[PDB]
Amino acid sequence: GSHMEELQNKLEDVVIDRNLLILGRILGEGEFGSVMEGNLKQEDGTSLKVAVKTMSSQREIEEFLSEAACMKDFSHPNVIRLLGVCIEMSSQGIPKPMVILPFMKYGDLHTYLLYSRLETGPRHIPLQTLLRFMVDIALGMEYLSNRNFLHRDLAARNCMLRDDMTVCVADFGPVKWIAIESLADRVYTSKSDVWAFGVTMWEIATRGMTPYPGVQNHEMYDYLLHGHRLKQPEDCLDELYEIMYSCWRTDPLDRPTFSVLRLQLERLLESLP
Ligand SMILES: Cc1cc(-c2cnn(C)c2C)ccc1-c1nnc(N(C)Cc2ccc3nccn3c2)o1
Ligand SMILES: [Cl-]
Ligand SMILES: [Cl-]
Ligand SMILES: [Cl-]
Ligand SMILES: [Cl-]
Repeated sequence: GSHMEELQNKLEDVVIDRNLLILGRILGEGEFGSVMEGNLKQEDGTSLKVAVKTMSSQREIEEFLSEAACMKDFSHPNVIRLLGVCIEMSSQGIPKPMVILPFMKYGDLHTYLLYSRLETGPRHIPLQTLLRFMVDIALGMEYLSNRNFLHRDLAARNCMLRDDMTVCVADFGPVKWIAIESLADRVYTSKSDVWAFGVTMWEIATRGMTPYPGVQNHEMYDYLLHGHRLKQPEDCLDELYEIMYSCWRTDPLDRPTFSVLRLQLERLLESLP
């Protein structure tokens, strides 16, 4: 059919030949995987510097390729573009899937904010620029919400800064970013992503503070249950705080959409001198 034809087209696009990729040094290395430098040889002869994220039955491999094929299709300047996938195999017979991404030398937004409070790192980020990060994230999420794609792990550490200082959402799926209903019922909608966006806005306005100082992760459900939310950052605009506070309304139906949030943020940014 057409649904099957559309899937088969996407699956053709996503896979990269292993010989077109050259691996470099290890950048990061945790439990779930490793991030590495790479070179990707392109159609025009020249090479491109890339980031390579390396991630066990073939059902999960087909599921990975299917999911990768969907993400490959995203095209928006505030959503990270998946360049493609490679599947290398181990000596034991376990497949190692690899995800190829544009290299972003400025790194993740959370680290950038924290560095901005240190002498050697980037200089003090003014209110206009912090709000521009929030607008950029809202635009990326508005795009994903229109395609009925849930991010699931939205946070400042999963937003990446491009060379022009544009922010894009990345690292698609952290107790303190999860909505109250998603902790209770184990269910996740676009309004759960909106909650996470509010928490991400708070990270940006505090220049990288961990959410809910003095509240443990195991204490989080009961804390939210009694109506408590993230406190207004020092020297935060009342209008900005009202926007992020609207993201944490108890009833998910009362939370605004990403399009509504994005307009409110652009208007607030335009009003600043
Ligand atoms: C988009 C994306 C998708 C998947 C995924 C999960 N399941 N399937 C099927 C896929 C295709 C996994 C990871 C990502 C991703 N997004 N961002 C990053 N990283 C590693 C952050 C990064 C990016 C760029 C960068 N440059 C220097 C350092 N950097 C660090 O990883
Ligand atoms: Cl990108
Ligand atoms: Cl870039
Ligand atoms: Cl801090
Ligand atoms: Cl708080």
